[PDB]
Amino acid sequence: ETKVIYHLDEEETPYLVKIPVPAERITLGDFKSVLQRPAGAKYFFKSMDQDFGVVKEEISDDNARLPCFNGRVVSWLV
Amino acid sequence: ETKVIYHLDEEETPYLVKIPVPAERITLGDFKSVLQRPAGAKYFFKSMDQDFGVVKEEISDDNARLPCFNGRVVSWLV
Amino acid sequence: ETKVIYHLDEEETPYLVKIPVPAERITLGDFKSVLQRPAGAKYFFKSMDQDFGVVKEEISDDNARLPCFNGRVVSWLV
Amino acid sequence: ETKVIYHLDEEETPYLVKIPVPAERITLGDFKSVLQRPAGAKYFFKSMDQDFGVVKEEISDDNARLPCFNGRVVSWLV
Amino acid sequence: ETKVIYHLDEEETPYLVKIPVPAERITLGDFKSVLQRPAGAKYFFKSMDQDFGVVKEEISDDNARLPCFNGRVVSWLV
Amino acid sequence: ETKVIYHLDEEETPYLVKIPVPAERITLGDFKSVLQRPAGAKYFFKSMDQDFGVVKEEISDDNARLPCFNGRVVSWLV
Amino acid sequence: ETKVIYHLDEEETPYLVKIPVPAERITLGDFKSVLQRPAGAKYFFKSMDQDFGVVKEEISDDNARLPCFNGRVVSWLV
Amino acid sequence: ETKVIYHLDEEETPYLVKIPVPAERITLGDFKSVLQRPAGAKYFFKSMDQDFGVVKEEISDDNARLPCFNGRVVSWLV
Amino acid sequence: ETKVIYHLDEEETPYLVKIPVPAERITLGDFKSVLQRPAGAKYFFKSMDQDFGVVKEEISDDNARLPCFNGRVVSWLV
Amino acid sequence: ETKVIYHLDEEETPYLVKIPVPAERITLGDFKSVLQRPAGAKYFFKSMDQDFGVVKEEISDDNARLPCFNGRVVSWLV
Amino acid sequence: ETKVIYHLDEEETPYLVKIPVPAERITLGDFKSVLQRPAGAKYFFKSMDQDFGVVKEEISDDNARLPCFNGRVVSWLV
Amino acid sequence: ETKVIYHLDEEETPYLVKIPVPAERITLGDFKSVLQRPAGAKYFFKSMDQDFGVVKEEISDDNARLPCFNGRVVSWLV
Repeated sequence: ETKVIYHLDEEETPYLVKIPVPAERITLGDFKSVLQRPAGAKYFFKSMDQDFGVVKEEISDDNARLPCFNGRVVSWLV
Repeated sequence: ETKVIYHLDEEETPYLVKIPVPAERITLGDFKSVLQRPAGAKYFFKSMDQDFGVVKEEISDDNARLPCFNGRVVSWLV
Repeated sequence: ETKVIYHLDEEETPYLVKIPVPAERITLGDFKSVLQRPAGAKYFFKSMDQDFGVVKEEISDDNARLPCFNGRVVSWLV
Repeated sequence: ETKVIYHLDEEETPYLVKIPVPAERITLGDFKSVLQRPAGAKYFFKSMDQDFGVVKEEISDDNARLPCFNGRVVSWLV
Repeated sequence: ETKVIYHLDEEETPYLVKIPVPAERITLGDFKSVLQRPAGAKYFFKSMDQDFGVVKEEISDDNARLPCFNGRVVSWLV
Repeated sequence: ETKVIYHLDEEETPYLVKIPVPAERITLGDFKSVLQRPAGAKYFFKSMDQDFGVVKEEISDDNARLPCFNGRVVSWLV
Repeated sequence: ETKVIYHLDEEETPYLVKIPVPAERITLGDFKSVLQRPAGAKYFFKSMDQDFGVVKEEISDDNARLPCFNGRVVSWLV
Repeated sequence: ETKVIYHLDEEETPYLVKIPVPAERITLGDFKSVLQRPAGAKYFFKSMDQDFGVVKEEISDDNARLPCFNGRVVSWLV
Repeated sequence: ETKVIYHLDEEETPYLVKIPVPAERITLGDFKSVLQRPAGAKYFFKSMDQDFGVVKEEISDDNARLPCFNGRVVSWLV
Repeated sequence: ETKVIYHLDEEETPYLVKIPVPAERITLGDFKSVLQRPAGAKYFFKSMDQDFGVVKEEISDDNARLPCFNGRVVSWLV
Repeated sequence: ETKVIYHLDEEETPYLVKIPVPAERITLGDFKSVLQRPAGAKYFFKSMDQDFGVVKEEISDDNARLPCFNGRVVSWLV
Repeated sequence: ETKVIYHLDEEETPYLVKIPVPAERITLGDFKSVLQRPAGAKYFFKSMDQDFGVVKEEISDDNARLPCFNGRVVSWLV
């Protein structure tokens, strides 16, 4: 069970979704299906870059795994 | 007796439902039955996260316990 | 005499009913009888919550008193 | 002479009947006589409330005066 | 002492300021002196009109009085 | 002094503006100079048509007079 | 000991200050003496109004007490 | 595969986009298409100048290559 | 060994200091002894408030313990 | 092609703009158009003075040529 | 051979020092012996933290190794 | 012939010394044989780093070459 916490563009408080798969094969398409967003949103994900530190990488490929930032998938929308 | 408070997407004022069960076994399906919403709504629930603080976690499993935030179930819809 | 003002779902102008009982024993069933609504409506009532402010609490128990919001029972339907 | 305008439930155009009494002692039962409605209708009357503005108060007592909203009794039925 | 409550444009929770004058002769310039708005703001005030009910009237003259809507000056900004 | 009541697109409560000219020569551009709208708005004014009853007519000429409705300029925006 | 949580203008995460006096006699100037703000700031405080619910009331008198909203002095700056 | 780390004007954390082309033919229009920016933004790019050192050169031509600063396209927006 | 990461006023990248005491009994005065700040600075520390989430609480007593936010003392200066 | 390097007031890293005109007719107005600055800024330019060495001369005339300091237009803003 | 680039307090251009030992066992006291600073300075070294990204960590033990951030020991003084 | 422009600690006017060897094999000890500095001074030389831009690298080996920054050996003392 992964608690994928995400945000949106203007709302100040973050959200959370319980995702039924563990944190070794969780992809973008599993997180995208349980949100029911109307159009194509920008799915940023908080990852650790070896050159710049914390980065919010946009993922648009549904086969790409989610970056488990300290075992807690922090995401963003729009 | 639990006084669950829920909002909606666009309306500015919160709601309230008196729920006859106490605050140790209240689930989503008890709250979902007394609302009589037409379609599948996004049932967010204000919960305290150990990493980010106040989060609004979406609950879809009807067996899940509601996260009573300081003894006051704050909720959100749509 | 209590002037319980109520609204409906889509109509922008509010209604009003003169109710012959005073504001210490007025319940849901006294207000529900003089309206002659065809089916089960959502009887919201504007109340003052000490944690979130103004709330529109749904009352479905006919023994429950109506929340006298500053001596003026503001209500909602559907 | 009072030109009481009244509406009905579904039809969009308003009617207009004449009541021979002036606008200080016109009652509900005087207005109820010239309408020849078959059953008990909901006689709403457009009145000015000091807390919410324009309200449509249902009058069911035949001794109650009609609210002269700017000298023009706007009414509603059903 | 007047509890003149004012809103802003996008902020949903309202403010409150105290004025040292009573409610009988409170002007806009007394309310304009405890705010210090950075630009020329639109000072709407909740008033009761005899033809339309609750209106939010714009007051621009600093010597003009404020409408005590039920003994509570409700205002709006921008 | 004219009380030009104007509504907006989605807001339910109407506004009010005191205008320093009388009702005999009040124009749209005089009413437009006191609102300072951010873009070109649709200024629908409540008028009385002799074939269809009450109408909300668009006025775009800034020197065009405003149709009073029983001595009260009712307007609409957007 | 009181936990007087306060926000700032643009900063989204809130602050916290322990104040050595209890909640029964805590004043603004006691809270003002522990921040040492570089200019005259606007000290809004979350209070409960009996007509509008939660309000952020501005307090400027240094001897005026602070509204203990549910035993927690929430505040705002600028 | 190139990981184009970029920033914006006010946000403190950098972003990242995975770009499916390698680092010998990547242009500005390839990076501009996957961002879906609303208007014409200032596309600065971190480059090594032999006279002044690290510079952030604005690129507006879509045929121009991106400066591979140590094999990592660091960029800026607005 | 504690890694007390701390920020400054305008500098966006954070610092880090090692403290020879463990995290269970670390005080402000031990953290204040490895900095040698030129004046009295504001020592905000990231803590978890049970009513508002993450807060930056100011600690001024040198014998007061530091809030181990997820086993990591995050701090701020001035 | 001229690669004009410019700085700003507080940012430590220099910028760069490619300019499609050569270094014999480049003026201030050609450089000012491609920057899209909001207000009137101080456009300093590095030039070699015969009495004081390197100087940053302010140019405000759009007909004035840019001083090609060793074939490299070094500039400054604000 | 290591290129230990370091900065100072007010000087914006960075320095560089060739150190005769490799990057596997380079310590602070080896780097401290080649500068001969006139007083005890703060040796902030750019390191990669797994919870916040890039950090400027302070090293005070002369036998403590230096964090080779991407094979380049970036440092700071005072 | 080389024009090795160099500075001192507090003097803002740079010096210039001629060295009878060309730029291809100019060493520090050849530059050290022209100045005759009264003590062991720090010989920083303006070089181009491929990760940080312009740097002032300290050279202490007398047989080590000097970095020809754009064909002009800019140096520093103490």
